[PDB]
This record gives sequence, structure tokens and C-alpha cells, in this order.
Amino acid sequence: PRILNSDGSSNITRLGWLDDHYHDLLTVSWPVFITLITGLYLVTNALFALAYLACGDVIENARPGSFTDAFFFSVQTMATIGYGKLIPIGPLANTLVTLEALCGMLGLAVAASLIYARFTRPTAGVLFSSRMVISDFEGKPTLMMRLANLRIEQIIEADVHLVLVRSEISQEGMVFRRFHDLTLTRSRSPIFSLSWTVMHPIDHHSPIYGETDETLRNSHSEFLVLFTGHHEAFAQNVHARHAYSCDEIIWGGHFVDVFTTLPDGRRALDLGKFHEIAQHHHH
Amino acid sequence: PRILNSDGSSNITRLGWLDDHYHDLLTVSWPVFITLITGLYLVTNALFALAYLACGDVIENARPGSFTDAFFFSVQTMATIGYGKLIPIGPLANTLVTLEALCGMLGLAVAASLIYARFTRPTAGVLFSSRMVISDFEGKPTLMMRLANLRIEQIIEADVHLVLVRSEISQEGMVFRRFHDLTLTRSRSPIFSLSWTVMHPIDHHSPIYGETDETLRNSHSEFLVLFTGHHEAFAQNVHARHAYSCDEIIWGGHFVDVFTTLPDGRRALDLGKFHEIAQHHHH
Amino acid sequence: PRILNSDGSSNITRLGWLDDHYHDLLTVSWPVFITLITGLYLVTNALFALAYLACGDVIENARPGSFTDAFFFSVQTMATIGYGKLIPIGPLANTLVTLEALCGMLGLAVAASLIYARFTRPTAGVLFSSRMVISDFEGKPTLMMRLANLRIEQIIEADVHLVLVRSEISQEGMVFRRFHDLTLTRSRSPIFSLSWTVMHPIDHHSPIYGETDETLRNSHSEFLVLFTGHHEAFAQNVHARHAYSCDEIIWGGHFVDVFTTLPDGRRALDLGKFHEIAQHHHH
Amino acid sequence: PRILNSDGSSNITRLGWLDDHYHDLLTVSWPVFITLITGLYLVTNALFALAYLACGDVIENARPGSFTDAFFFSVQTMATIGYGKLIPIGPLANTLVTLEALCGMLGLAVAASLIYARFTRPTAGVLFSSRMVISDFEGKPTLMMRLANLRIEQIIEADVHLVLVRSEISQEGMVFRRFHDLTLTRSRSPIFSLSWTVMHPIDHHSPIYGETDETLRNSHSEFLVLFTGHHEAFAQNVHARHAYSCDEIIWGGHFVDVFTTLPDGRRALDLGKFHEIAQHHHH
Ligand SMILES: [Cl-]
Ligand SMILES: [Cl-]
Ligand SMILES: [Cl-]
Ligand SMILES: [Cl-]
Ligand SMILES: [K+]
Ligand SMILES: [K+]
Ligand SMILES: [K+]
Ligand SMILES: [K+]
Ligand SMILES: [K+]
Ligand SMILES: [K+]
Repeated sequence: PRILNSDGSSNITRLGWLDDHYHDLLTVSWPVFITLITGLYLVTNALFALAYLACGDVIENARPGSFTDAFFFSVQTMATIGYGKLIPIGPLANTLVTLEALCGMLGLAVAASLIYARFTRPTAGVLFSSRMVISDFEGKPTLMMRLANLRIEQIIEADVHLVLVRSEISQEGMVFRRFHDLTLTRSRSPIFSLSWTVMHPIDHHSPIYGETDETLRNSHSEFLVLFTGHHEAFAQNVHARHAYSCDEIIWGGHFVDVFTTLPDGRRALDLGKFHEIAQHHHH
Repeated sequence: PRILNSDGSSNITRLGWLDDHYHDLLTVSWPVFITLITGLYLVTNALFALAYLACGDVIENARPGSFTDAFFFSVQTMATIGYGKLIPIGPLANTLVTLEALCGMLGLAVAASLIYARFTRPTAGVLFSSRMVISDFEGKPTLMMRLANLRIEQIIEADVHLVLVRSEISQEGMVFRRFHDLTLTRSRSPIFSLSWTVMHPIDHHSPIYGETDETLRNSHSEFLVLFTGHHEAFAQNVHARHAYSCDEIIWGGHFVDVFTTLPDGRRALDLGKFHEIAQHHHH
Repeated sequence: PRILNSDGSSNITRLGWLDDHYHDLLTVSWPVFITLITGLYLVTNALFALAYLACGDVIENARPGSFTDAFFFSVQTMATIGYGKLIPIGPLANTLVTLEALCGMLGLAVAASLIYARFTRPTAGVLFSSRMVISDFEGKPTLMMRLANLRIEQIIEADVHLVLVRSEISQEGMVFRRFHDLTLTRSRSPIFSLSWTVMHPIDHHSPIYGETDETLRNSHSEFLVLFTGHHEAFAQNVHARHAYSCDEIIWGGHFVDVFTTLPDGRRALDLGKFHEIAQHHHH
Repeated sequence: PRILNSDGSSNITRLGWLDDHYHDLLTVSWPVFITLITGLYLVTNALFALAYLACGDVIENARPGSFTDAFFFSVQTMATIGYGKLIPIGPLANTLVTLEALCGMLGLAVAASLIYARFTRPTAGVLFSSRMVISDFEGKPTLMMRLANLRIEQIIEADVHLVLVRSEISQEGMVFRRFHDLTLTRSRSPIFSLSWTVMHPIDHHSPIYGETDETLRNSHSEFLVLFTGHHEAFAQNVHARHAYSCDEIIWGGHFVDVFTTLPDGRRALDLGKFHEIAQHHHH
């Protein structure tokens, strides 16, 4: 019954047409988006066609009062194919022409931006260790997890937040969900390129100080990770979030190592070991 | 007589043609913007038409020395419909043609950017509690208000500023308007997704320490909120501002709660309670 | 003989073809940029024309082996006007056609981006007080200057740096130019909308502590201001820089005030007073 | 056998089709990218051609059941040249027409964004001193290197990180690679315009305190520099990274100076001296 999902998205039921047009257009599925555009496209040409007929027989080589002919003329006109069978006749016909044109291009201009707006979304090639571990490092127990960059490109000024979320009681006795950002021994990495093992020493300042497993379940406490950085691949900012539950903390565990020396004598990164955590079993 | 409006825009009278072209183009209303473009469009084609006539009878199937014909030819040419009745004749005619073309496309290129520039403005789906409240939390009186995200998408590295604005006297006795940023118990939220109740503990460091209501009215003091964050919906930064007056502070009040358990046993968010503030009435 | 100009640009002589293509294209003057594009345009069509002739007489209604005809055909083809007199003949002709097309549009795609890239540059509507002043505020002498927003739109999370630049001697006796960022009583303004008077208290920590005018000239010291913020007008970041010389510091001066009450009883901002500094003359 | 290359890219062997489409399209070489586009272009027209034939003899002046004719018609249609020899016949023909059109433009819209996305990548005109030096400045030994801006345009809010990377042993005896950000006497430069000499004083807090050369080789320690700032040229953010090995530290060295006075009496910047480091040789 987790508040937060693994993908880091909160797991709550929300209780609440043309209002949010721009968001909606970027939020819709490509199929749908394309449909909408299409609809709009067809629609407007039909409207234009009517405008033509409305004048009456103003297009060369058009079957008299036939909408199809007018419609297809309108497309050839608005897409500026301008084949040349169907042609404007008289001032009214042409004005509508020079109006459509502009309309068509403006539409392109609007379509483009939408396309580009929806199209240009990078994704940090970042992978999160499936588990966290609590274990002694440099003489203090430390909570850690680790990120691996999945692409050859590097992430610049990358940095990460480790946030504990759990239920608390106020002195006034208000029982709420609170967020604690957890001090990391290293929160910035100006050049993230291969793997980064993030650590929160646990000492008298850690909100998880002197806490066992049972105490963690008890406050229904989870751990939220936000990673962000500027990706050289996209020359644009990227982010990635992940969440862990009390039970994905492997106490006493140690992340295995991912840095190897090849037979060749060349250093390497093995991402098979990435999710592997060493453990002592005491019968 | 408030200095700051609810929308957060300052409420002052300012005392001050082609100077600010780019701003103006992004600032104008869509109707107007479209008009301007249109004007420009029509205009330039007329100019081009004249260029054609100026050569004299250089277009196939054009009524001799008729501007309409030339004009419409110019559009068919510049929009590149190129129907094919009206056609260039001779070097002069065509050079103008190949010039227009380029002109037309450049215009498209310019129109597009404007369109996209004006079109691509997101808006944080963020809603501000209509009121603030001053009340004891964890043993210190605290000023608070709260934000609710209005969309399913999440806001990353969101953060908020609570700024007190009020009149002060210098030792030198200059009576000015000063801004005090108010320390919040939590000013960053790397993953804002549902509701956030922001708090400024009031203690010996709060510029509103040991201040009653009467003292607040007296310094004609308001409270300004700036929220900002990176919206996953738009993959782009968003912001939202709000302002409160001395009298929108509900002393002793407590925001009601918006987190519920459904019959289903599924957690939920009710935004009807969002503006509701509990209060003790003592006859 | 100032190191830094008023516009904030350093005032030094630098001592140092296709190398920096992208920068150069955004850096060139519009006239030039347009020329380049034009050149490129004409050029490529000529090349294409030759390709056509090279096949030999492959265009309907083209004077045999005439470059003009081929050239103009090439434009009508690459701009996709496609009038219809000149037409491809045979596989070779048309392949070149379908190649040009694509070429043309790609060019548009490239032109557009350049245009948009160069076109979309906002400018903070920000005006800098022509002078600084050193005067007592709240019981410490303070260096100040002030910014006024020149537009109705607001600047968000605006902030400013006041940097002293002057010559110094190391213990080792290296005589260099050093930069001192000067602590401001207020360095962030989350919502900058009208005027902001920036202040650097001078106390035992100010690098300009117990410094007279003569001492300032002596270190050939200037003051550099960088302002930056997110402009609502453009929904994009803006910046502005300014520089002051030792002699634009008006000692004992006080900026006059720009906030007024109208006859109407409505508050206002007068930017005529903006550059005016009060002063005591002692015969 | 360096972990980090001079260009700042880590020097490790990584061990790991349509999966990463967007990255891949921005990552591919221009030749390849253009090819892909071309392929896609040709391909789709062929598909469309088949659609036409499939209806059977629906294009004016087309050799019966000939794919070439159909293909070339399809291009003239999708690029909207619309010459006018080949023309649609009947509802089926034209519907396909009005479909292609839209398709073509959408493709343009998609191509454009890619182009612009890949095209609009600035590069900080920044040059890194080929060496570092350790030498006494203001009475403490200091590690330094220096950056020179290579262009007339200025970089705003520029800042730099000096990161030591070397092997360490935990109390628990885990022998890992750790990153130490090194405190710089000056880490921000709001207006970087000519040269900046960055310094890390070495004192009891420097992770390189009381370290000789032999000790540096021994921890196989390198130094990584990340520079970033907002480039006025591009009105966009830029970055640059560099790395140094233990042996590119010139102990006792002093960077020569690059600031000169011309015969004219005008100040100047000489970038020939930029890589030159003074040194005392003691036989
Ligand atoms: Cl076990
Ligand atoms: Cl009451
Ligand atoms: Cl005087
Ligand atoms: Cl030697
Ligand atoms: K066309
Ligand atoms: K077009
Ligand atoms: K056409
Ligand atoms: K035609
Ligand atoms: K664009
Ligand atoms: K952009």
C-alpha cells in the first residue's frame, strides 16, 4: 500500500474541456495528437470549401456546386500544391485564396511548435540501484544507493536529493506526512559520467538516527530520490526520480563493485553487478 | 488600497513606437498579432505587385496594367502555390520571382519563431490557499499558507519564497517600503505533486515576531508568495505568484485537512477542503 | 582611461574563416546574415541548374542549353512554386527534382533555426542609476545604486551582484587586478517590478572600509553591476550589466524618491527623479 | 594510463535498436542524419506511390502502372511543387493527395525540430591553461590554473569547479575513487570576459595539504575542471571541461602575465603568454 511508486510518482487518488488547451496538446498521446491535427486540418478545408461554394462556381474546372471539388481545391490551395486544374475565378475567389494560404502556413507554424515542444524531451539515461543499503562506511553507519549513467554522453553539474518521507506527530499532536532532506556526503557531481554511489551518513543529525527496521515500517516511511543534471547528449537539462520503501533497505548490505580491470589492462564498467549487494549471513 | 494585488502584481500607476519591437510582438493580443502579420503580408505582396507592374506586363494571362492580377500573382508566387495561369515573363519578371520566394519563406521563418515564442508559455497548475493563518505548530506560532498542484504531472525542484512587505523607519528616519524574506521550515520540495503547506515559524528572528494584528495593519504590511519549479507536463520551468494582505491572515486558524481514506481504502486528495480553515470561536 | 565601460563591457584590446561557423552566423549583422543566406540560395540554385543542363535539355519549355531558364526552373522547383511551364523530363531530370525539393526544405529548416536563434533575444527593460552614492543608512555608511524596471511586465527571482574591481598587492608583491563581490543587504528579489535600491553596507568586512575618494582613484577601482532575472514578458531569462568608475560615486548623496501619491490618491512611479541625487552643500 | 582525458571525458571501457530514438537522432553524424532523413523521405514516397498505383491509373499523364511516374508524382505532391502534368483523378486519388500533403508538412515539422535541436549547440570559447602550478600566493601555497575567453562576447555568471580525483582507503579499508571539490578563493565570476586565474589555497583544509609530488602520483590523483556560464554570443548557457594529471602540475611555477600596455598606451590581452609558466631553476 505504498504512498510512492518506484518510478517516484506519488500514488494517490485525485478528487476534482478547453480550459487547459496547451497542456492538453502536449499531454495527449501521439495517435490522438495526430488525429486532432488531422481533424482540424480536414475541418478547416471543409469550411474553406463552403466559403468557395458560397461565392458560387468560382473555381475553374470544378463540377458545379460540388463540395468534393471545392474541398480538394481548398487543400491544393492551402497546402500550396497549386496543381493548376482548379483555379480561382474573380476577386472573391482569389481573396479567399490569399487568405487560405496565410492560414495554411500559420497552421504549419503552430503545428511545428507543438510538434517540437512535444518532440524535444530528453530522458536522463540514468539507472537507479533497485535497493538501498545501510552499512558502515568510514566509521558511521550510512544509508546509500547508486546511480549509473546509461549512455556514453556525460551529465554536467549533476546533483541528487535523498528525501525521507514518513508520518510524524507534532507536540500539538497533529499526525502528518513530513519530508526530510537527508544530508549527503556528496550532493553535487559536476561531471557525472559512469556510476555515483550516494551516501547519507547516519549520525545524531540524521532523521533516521538510531532507527531500526521496525521503527521505519512504523512511520510508514519511504525514501525518494531526485536526480538532475545537464546532459551533453541533448545539450539540455534532464532529470530522473526514484522511490524506495522501508523494505528495499538491505541492512548490513554492501553494493558490490562495478569497476574492473580487463585482461587487456584497460579499466571498465560492468553494469551487471550494478544491482548486486553483498551480504553476511549468520546462520 | 493595496500595494499588491492577489495575483501578485504590484498595484502602482506608472509614469513615463518601434522601440521595443520584439517585446511588443510577444506582448500583443492574439487578434492584434494576427492582424499585424496579416497587414504585413498583404502590404508586402502589394509592394511586390507594384514591382511587377513596374516592369510592365510581365505576367502571362494578366489583364494589362491591373494591380489585382499582379497582387494575386504575387501571393500565388510568394506562398508558392504557383497555380500556373499567371507566370513570369523575361529576366526581370523571374528575378523578382526568385526574390519573392525567398522572401516568403523567410517571413515564414520569422512568423513561426514569433508564434512559437508566444505560443510556448506554460502555467504552473498551482492553486494558492485564499488565506494564511497564524497558529501554533510544534510549539512556536507559525504563519502558513498552502499550495495545491492542479494537474496530474509533477513539479520538480519546486521551491517557494514568502516575502513580507511593509513600511519601516530607518535610524536616520527614512520611511521606506522594505522586503523581508521569511525563513520557511521548508523552502525546497524536490518533488511537488499534491499539496504543500508552507510555514514560517515565528520566533525572535521573524520580522513578524511579537506582532499583533493591529501592528500589521499599521505598517501597511502584505505578504508576497513566489512559487517556481520545473513542470514535467511542459518539460519547462513554471512559476506562480500570489499576495496576501494583513487581513487575509486568519489568527488561530488551522487549515483543514485534504488527505482522506476512501471507502476503497485508497488514499485521496480532496481540493474542496483546500480553502477551509478551522477556527475556535470563544463567544 | 577606464578598464570597464558604462555598458559593463571590459575595455581592452584583444591580441590574437570557417572555424566558428555557428557563433559567426548568430553574431553577424542582419544585413550581412540576409546576404549570406541569399548568396547561399542563389549559389545552390545555380549549382542545381548546372546539374540540369549537365543532363542536357531535360526541362520542358526551356530554351536549349540556357542557364537562366535552368536556373529559374531550379528556383521554381526548390521553392516548390512549381508553376508548370518548365517541367522535368526523364528519370535524371526528376531525380534531381526530388533531391532539390528535399534540399530546399532542409535549407528552410536550417534558416528558420538561425532566424529563431538570432531573433529570440530578450532584453531586460532595466535602467541603472547613472551614479552611485555613499551615505549613511541605518547607521552605517552604505554604497548604493538603483535599478528601475522599464516595462509593465515583472521580473522573477531577480538578483544582482555588486562587484568592486581594483588593483592590489600580494604579500609576495604581485600587483594584480582583483574582483571583490560586495555583500548586499539584499541580493535577491523574487519579484522585481518597479524600482530596487541596492545597498552594500560598509563595515569592517567591506573591501571598501575606511576608504576615501583619494584611496579609490588610487587603486584605479571601479564597480561592476550584474543584474539577472526571469522576465514574464518573454517567459525567458534576461540580464543587464553596468559599470561605475570611482568618480561616479557621489559621497554623502541620497537618491531622491520616485514614489508619489497622485492627486487621485493613487500611488505612482516617477522615473524622472530616478537619476536625481540629493546633496548637502556646505559652502 | 589516465582515468581522465585532457578533454575531461572519463577514460573507461563500457560493458553493456529503436530504444533510444531521440538521443540517437541528435547523436548521429550529420552525414548519417541526412541519410536517414533522405531514406525516410524516399521510402515514404515509394509507399505513397504504391498507394496510388494500388488504386490504379489515377494520375493524369502517368504511364499506366508505372511506379516511377507514381513515385515522382508523389514527391511533387508531398513537397507541394504540384507542377501540374500529373494530377489526381477521382476521390481515392485526391484523398491520398490531401493525406500526403499533411504528411509532408508534418515531416518538415519533425525534421526542422531535429535540425534545430542538433544545430543549436554553442561552445564556450574557453581555453584552459595546459598546466597547473603550485606556488605561494598571499602567503599560502596555492594550486592554480587559468581560463581565457576566446571570443569578444562575454560570459555571465560564469563559475568553475576544481575537482581532485584520487584513490582512498576507508577505515573499513574499502579502496575507492573519491572526488574532492577544492575550495577556490573565487568560484563565481559574474562577468567573465578576458582571463580568469582560478586558485585553490592549500591549507589544513585542502585535501592536498602537505602533499608532495610523490604522494600525488601515489594516489593516482587527477584534477578535473568544470567551467560553465551564460554566453552573450548565443544568449544560451555554455560549458567546458578539462582534466589535469599529477604530472601537469608545475611545482613552484608562476603563470606569466597576459596583460600588457601597448605603445599606444592602450591595455591589451596577449594569449601567447597564456600557456607560459615562469620557473626558478636551481642548478
Ligand atoms: Cl538468512
Ligand atoms: Cl466570532
Ligand atoms: Cl560645491
Ligand atoms: Cl632543471
Ligand atoms: K508549394
Ligand atoms: K511550403
Ligand atoms: K506549389
Ligand atoms: K502548378
Ligand atoms: K523552434
Ligand atoms: K528553446
